[PDB]
Amino acid sequence: MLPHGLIVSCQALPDEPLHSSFIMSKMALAAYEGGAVGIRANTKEDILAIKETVDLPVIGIVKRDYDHSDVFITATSKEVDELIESQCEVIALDATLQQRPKETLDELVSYIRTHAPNVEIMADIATVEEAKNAARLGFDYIGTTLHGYTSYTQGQLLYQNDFQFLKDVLQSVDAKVIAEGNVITPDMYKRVMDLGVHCSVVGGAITRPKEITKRFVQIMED
Amino acid sequence: MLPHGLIVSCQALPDEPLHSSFIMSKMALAAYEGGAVGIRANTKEDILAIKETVDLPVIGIVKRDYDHSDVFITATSKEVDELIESQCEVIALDATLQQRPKETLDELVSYIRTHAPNVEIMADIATVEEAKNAARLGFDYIGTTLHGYTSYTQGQLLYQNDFQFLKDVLQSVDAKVIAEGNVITPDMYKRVMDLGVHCSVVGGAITRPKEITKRFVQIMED
Ligand SMILES: *[C][C@](*)([N]C(*)(*)(C(*)(*)([O])C(*)(*)([O])C(*)(*)(*)([C]O(*)P([O])(=O)O*)O*)C(*)(*)(*)=O)=O*
Ligand SMILES: *[C][C@](*)([N][C]([C]=O)[C@@](*)([O])C(*)(*)([O])C(*)(*)(O*)[C](*)O(*)P(*)(*)(*)([O])(O*)=O*)=O*
Ligand SMILES: [Cl-]
Ligand SMILES: [Cl-]
Ligand SMILES: [Cl-]
Ligand SMILES: [Cl-]
Repeated sequence: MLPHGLIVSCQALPDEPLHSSFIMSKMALAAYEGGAVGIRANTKEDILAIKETVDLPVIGIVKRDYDHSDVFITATSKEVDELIESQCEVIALDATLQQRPKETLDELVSYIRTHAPNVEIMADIATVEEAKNAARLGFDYIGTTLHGYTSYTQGQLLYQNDFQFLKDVLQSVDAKVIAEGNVITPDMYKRVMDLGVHCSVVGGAITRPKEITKRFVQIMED
Repeated sequence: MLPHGLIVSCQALPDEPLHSSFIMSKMALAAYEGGAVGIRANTKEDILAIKETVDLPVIGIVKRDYDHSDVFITATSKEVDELIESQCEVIALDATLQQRPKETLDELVSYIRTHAPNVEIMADIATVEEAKNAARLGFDYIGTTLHGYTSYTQGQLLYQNDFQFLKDVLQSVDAKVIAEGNVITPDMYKRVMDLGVHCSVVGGAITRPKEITKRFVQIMED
């Protein structure tokens, strides 16, 4: 299971500066040396390289675009199969009811419980009712990952109104909740932990130097 | 010359997981894409790799320990020759009063002016005394890099007492002053720019994921 603490997302998609399974394994080692107690990573090859380098538990995804779908976080059984091969401890997937290329959300959950009974699953959601649906499906973790990143949650950000969206998710499910997406500062990490999340996932504030540089430069442009 | 803005320090010493000229070149590219105006980098190999990746001005150093000296930032003519071969725009050196392994600070300044007359020089200092000595020797930039990192500045940190050390350096020299070392947050960066520094160098807060991770974890331990 994932401990209570800081999970660091070590991702760099194609054309991002640090894109490389090797570089993400070194970002994961850096995060481990700083006190991370889990890693979130994208693709079997990045997961495998990270697991060569740290024993941390890993939340695995495969981000892969499909024609005729807006679902890109572990969209089909093809991505699930790669993640079962990677032997990541947790498989995370988009848990919205948007149109998928192949299997439905219920079919993917069933598929993982059948082909990988020892792996926990994490639901990446954007709404409270998507969080409630994920808890009913038996997800082990429910993450705020897609809040503001679907066409129906545009302009919304996790920290708005003293984390009101997160408070609503925490009130609506008894499953372990993960604060993920837009946990930008240590102050925000402390706030979401004090509100009662199981753990928090921090990517851009630790492992995306372009995004941290932008927050420095932006303080001078206001 | 160095513009007015954010210089990102893209360093990873041999003990650090991200040690690599390739990885530091990608840190510099990310920094460029986020709005950095320059890069600070360590060793000829890293500087050359960065200068093939971005057109930004580079502040070059060679960190190299010597027996019988506490000076480790560009300590001798050996390091200066490596930086002249690098073609970095600015050469930075320890500009403390500490005994060096070979040439004195005054001899190394004369050496650079003779053998690299088109390069600017930057003084890494620890004290107001050392800033005034650097202005005597004609340094183009004077940075606060070593403040708190010498046996005679123990417990001192740039941000203490609302940047009183930086205010004292700014009052004591006409040269271009660089806030470098323990500029940890965009709020600090804005404060030092508001106090009248020419530019600021930020390293650990952008390009050391272990150090950023530690600030997240520490918030929960306090
Ligand atoms: C919306 C989306 N997010 C993915 C990822 O790129 C994010 O970086 C992580 C971590 O969030 P930040 O805001 O801490 O970077 O969720 C999800 O893995 O595609
Ligand atoms: C005192 C010391 N500093 C080095 C100087 O180049 C760098 O490691 C340091 O990262 C750099 O000066 C920027 O400082 P911050 O504190 O932002 O990392 O060895
Ligand atoms: Cl980045
Ligand atoms: Cl800038
Ligand atoms: Cl080279
Ligand atoms: Cl690091």
